[PDB]
Amino acid sequence: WGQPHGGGWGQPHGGGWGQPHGGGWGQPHGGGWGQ
Repeated sequence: WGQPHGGGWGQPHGGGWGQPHGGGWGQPHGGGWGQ
């Protein structure tokens, strides 16, 4: 198992954390960005 002992573990507090909400963030969508 992996249930919390006091209050959650690695789950978000106000909606995700460092993950994309629509698809991505800084990563390239078609081909690179400003590298």
